[PDB]
Amino acid sequence: EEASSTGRNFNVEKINGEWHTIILASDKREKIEDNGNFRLFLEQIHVLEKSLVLKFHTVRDEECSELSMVADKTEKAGEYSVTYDGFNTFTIPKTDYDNFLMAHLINEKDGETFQLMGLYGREPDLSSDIKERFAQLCEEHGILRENIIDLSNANRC
Ligand SMILES: COc1nccnc1CC(C)C
Ligand code: NA
Ligand code: NA
Ligand code: NA
Ligand code: NA
Repeated sequence: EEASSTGRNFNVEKINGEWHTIILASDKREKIEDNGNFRLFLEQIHVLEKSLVLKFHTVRDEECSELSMVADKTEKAGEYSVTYDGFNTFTIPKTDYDNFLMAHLINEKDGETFQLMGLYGREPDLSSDIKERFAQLCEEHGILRENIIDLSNANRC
């Protein structure tokens, strides 16, 4: 069974726990390239009453650094906002809770904006079929595959 955070049957408690960044995508590719602020490796999602605590690590010169962020529910169901390198809002267009989670985020900084899409897995990698489903979801948002970066070969410290 699958759901979308904006859907009526979404059960947020079911996305609690361990997650790993498998693939990131963006219509501003530099944001997720080696030195980008959005090249974030998710570790866990802690589900609270009206927020999600997101725990990540970032990488620089082969050195990991821990980063935690709190995302608050907005006025629209299934949407959350969080301040990080500008103002972000995001939703989870598709997840099956037990294997993958696909997120779509809009960042706004210095009067500009860009889209970020992320595929996270319960294990450190996902099947090629799920990775293809993610590439299709990116295409529906106008993000070319050349702007999709598989990070499954570099998501561990
Ligand atoms: C700031 O959030 C993020 N930034 C980079 C990568 N992934 C996320 C998780 C979101 C999309 C739910
Ligand atoms: Na580039
Ligand atoms: Na909106
Ligand atoms: Na969408
Ligand atoms: Na969206």
